[PDB]
Parts: sequence; structure tokens; C-alpha cells
Amino acid sequence: QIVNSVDTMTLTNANVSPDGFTRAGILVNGVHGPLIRGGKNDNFELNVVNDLDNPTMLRPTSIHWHGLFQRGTNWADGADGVNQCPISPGHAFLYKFTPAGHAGTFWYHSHFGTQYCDGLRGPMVIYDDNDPHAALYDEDDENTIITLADWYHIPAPSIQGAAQPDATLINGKGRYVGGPAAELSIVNVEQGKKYRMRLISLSCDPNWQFSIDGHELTIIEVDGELTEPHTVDRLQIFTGQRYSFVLDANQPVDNYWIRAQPNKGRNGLAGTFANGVNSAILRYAGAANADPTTSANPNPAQLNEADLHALIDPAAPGIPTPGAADVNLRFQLGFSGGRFTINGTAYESPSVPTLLQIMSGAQSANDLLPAGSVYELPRNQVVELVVPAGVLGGPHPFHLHGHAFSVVRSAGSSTYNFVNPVKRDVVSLGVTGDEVTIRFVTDNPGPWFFHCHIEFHLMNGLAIVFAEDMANTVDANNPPVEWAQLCEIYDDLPPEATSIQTVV
Ligand SMILES: *[C@@H]1O[C@H](CO)[C@@H](O)[C@H](O)[C@H]1NC(C)=O
Ligand SMILES: [Cu+2]
Ligand SMILES: [Cu+2]
Ligand SMILES: [Cu+2]
Ligand SMILES: [O]
Repeated sequence: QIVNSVDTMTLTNANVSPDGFTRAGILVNGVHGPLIRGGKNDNFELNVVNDLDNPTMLRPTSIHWHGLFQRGTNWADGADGVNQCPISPGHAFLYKFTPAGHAGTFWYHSHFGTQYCDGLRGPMVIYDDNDPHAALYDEDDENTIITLADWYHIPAPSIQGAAQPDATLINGKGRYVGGPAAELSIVNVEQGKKYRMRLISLSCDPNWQFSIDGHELTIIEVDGELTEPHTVDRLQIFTGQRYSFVLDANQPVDNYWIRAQPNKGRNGLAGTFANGVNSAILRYAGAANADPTTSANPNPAQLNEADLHALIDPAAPGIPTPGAADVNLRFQLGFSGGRFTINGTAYESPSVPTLLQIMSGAQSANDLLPAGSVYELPRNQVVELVVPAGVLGGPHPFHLHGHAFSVVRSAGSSTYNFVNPVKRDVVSLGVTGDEVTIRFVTDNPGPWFFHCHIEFHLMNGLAIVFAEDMANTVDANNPPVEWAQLCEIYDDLPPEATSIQTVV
């Protein structure tokens, strides 16, 4: 089912069984993660009605529209503690924004705690009526979207120890090791046509190696940013990254396995495809309703992010020399006292959201809470951030709210590209020795989150806040009166309203 650009999103709890194990989950308009779609100039008005009442998972909510820059609408960006206070059970909040010409493949997810891990997440596609790559494919619709999701048999708040997915969900469906032969997702194609497949990771943690038996993947988009066409057999996708790839249905009519192998999971999930776990079906019209019997490519050409190149306005901003940006920041990641830190500080959410602190009179980073996690950025300048990998629990996929950035230096590469680098909004920091360097221009007044997108790391402190262009933040953003009321309502909630019932 589909949600339109002006619509209501009613959030409820119900039982779900995407892998044949039934447990309670979170539904949006009676559907597990429905598609949100519109056009690049639409004005979105999304009324989010929080009717959640199951105490085994988070009830208060906050929706993030991942990849949208939210210029002038920082109050609708959805990171609780930064842009808003949570929407409380029994209440509604109207988000109003526009893509402002930015087309691409995105996704929406709750930004509150680990609630998105329990299913409050889904694909969001913004179509371009002038798409630059329209000559490259014939079909692009609700049937060419492929979402990847990690799924747990117990509610996220009850996970004890290091999280390990029970299953990989492809378009909401999949199987777990030792589980029943639950229905697999089918992606239908016709021999001779070309399809713009939109691949989205909805993950709370695991990354996947994705490939389709017998077919190549011609990448033409990354994280809502178009690239020169670049063909590969297999790619590694991290939390919240998106790729559009042209699928050329040029093989014999047949059933082909679609494969998404996780880096971790219960009972051997990471190492097998046995019984159709970690799988979906690519079916050519005319093939029987049966399982594929194909096999993966033994020696795949692997996607390397430094091979991706931006199609439009390719050059990285600023002087084309490492360290020659207007503002040059280097962050030191750490893990101390059971908490991740950045430059010695572990992120903890303030009781007054940064945007509300700024609207209330804060004039500089020194006045903002929490102390040690907030970095001020000047207006209209070129920034270069460097975030060396090394810290445990990686690879850590960092994301920046409010901006897309050029990746002048990717993981696994020791070279810099200022002429043509891919532009994206979620980047892997790699492994020990890597020095991922990104660039962006500070053209979007407001407080924006910068943090690891593995939700278990975010909740243990791996986050910082950029207070960008503080002098123009009040003029640029003008939240509705309901926005400021969220905090009053939420601070007044009774203890039974936010209490988490654990399960074993
Ligand atoms: C943080 O710490 C590193 C290591 O001391 C230092 O080199 C870097 O300049 C610091 N970054 C910020 C933004 O303070
Ligand atoms: Cu996200
Ligand atoms: Cu991380
Ligand atoms: Cu975020
Ligand atoms: O996020």
C-alpha cells in the first residue's frame, strides 16, 4: 500500500510474521513499511498520528526523512533531541516540507531510540520528471523497489547482548535458519526490458553483499545523487545507503536468486543461503512459479566506492588540496567505559532540543547543550571533515543530516578525488588505516545530526551535533506553533505512558 505526498500516517501495533515467526510490530496505515512517493516539486503534508499502545517497544515517535535536506524546514528533520521532541502516544504531528527539486531514492524511519528496528521504516521515492538517465531504462515504478531489512524475533528494547538478526527481509519477506518455508518476495521482469531497480537498506546494523544471479548491476544513482553509469556484479550496502541500478533483463527466461548476505546473524545466517534464507526471486515472465536453481558468480567484480563518479556538478567544493577547506575538522573516535566517544565525549540527548535552544536565545556553541558534543559551523563556507577508522565495532557508516557531501577520499583508498567524487549521505569509515574525508558547503542554517547509523552505536554515544549558521537559523526556519508544544506535552507524560515492558 502507498502513502501520497499529502496524507495521514497512522501508527499502530499489530502482529506481524514476515519470516513465518509471528511477533508484535509497528504498522503504518495497516501495512508494514508502506512506500511514500511523490514528485520533486511536491509540497508534502504528512500528518503522523501516533496510536501506538504496545509497551514492549518504544511508543513515543519521531520520523526522519532520510536524504531530504530540509532547507528552511529544520523543524521537520525528525531527530529527537536535535530538531524536535518526540510525538507522544495519543497525539498527532503534521510534518510539512518539500524536496525542492531534489529527486532520488530515499527512506523514512523513526529516529527515536531503536524503534525503527521494530519496523517503523519504509521506502520513499521522489521521481524526476526531467530525469537525466531516463534513456537508460524502460520501467521505474513501485515494482522496481528492493528494500533490505534486518529482523529480530524479539522487540528491540528486550535485546540482551550484541544484536544478531534472525532474518534478512527482502521487500518485507524472508526466512530464518531452521524456520518454516515462508513466502519469498518475487521481483517480476520481462525479457528485453531494462529496469531502474531502487535498492534501499533499511538496516539498524548489518550491511549486506547484494547480487543477482546471472545479471550485472549498472549503478546510476547513490543516496539520491546521480552518477555516471558504473556496472558491477556485487556491492556491499551499509545502513541506510541507497543505490539505483539498471537491470537489463537480457538472460534466458527463468527464475534467478536475488541474494543479500548479512555480515552477522543468528544460527549461521551470515554464512548460508540454504533453504532460501537471505534470498528473493527474480522471475522472468514465462518462467514457472518455482524456486530458482541458479548459482552466484564465483568471481564477482565488486563495487569500490572510489570508482563511483558524480554526474551533475561533479567537482568537490573548495580548493582541490587536502586540508585546504575553509573549515577543517578531524574527529577522533573512541570507545571508553562501555560508551563510544568523539573527541572524548559520549553523546547524550539534551532535555531541550537544539533547535528549541537556538530559538530561545542561544547565540553560540558555548550556550548549547550538551556540552562537548556541539560544533558550530559558519555560513556559506567549505567544510572538510576527516574521520579515521580504527574504533571497534566497525565498519561504522556515518550519516549527515541536512546535506549530501562529496567523498573526496573513500575507505580502502589512499587517493583523493576533487574533480569527480561520488556525492552521498551515508559513508562507511572503513577499517584501521582508512582516512575517509568528506566535503560540503554550509548553506543550510540549523542544527544537524552527524552520527553512526548503526542504531546500537548511536544509542551508546557515537554522535555529534553541528549548529550550522546560528545567526540565520531563526529567520530561515519557522516552525508551526504545534512544533514547540511537542516538548510541553512530552515532558508532562505519566510514567505508564513511556514505560518499556521487557520480554524474555
Ligand atoms: C579532536 O581530537 C583530535 C586528537 O586530539 C584533534 O587532533 C582534533 O583537532 C580534535 N577535533 C576537534 C573538532 O576538536
Ligand atoms: Cu536514516
Ligand atoms: Cu558504528
Ligand atoms: Cu540520523
Ligand atoms: O538517521
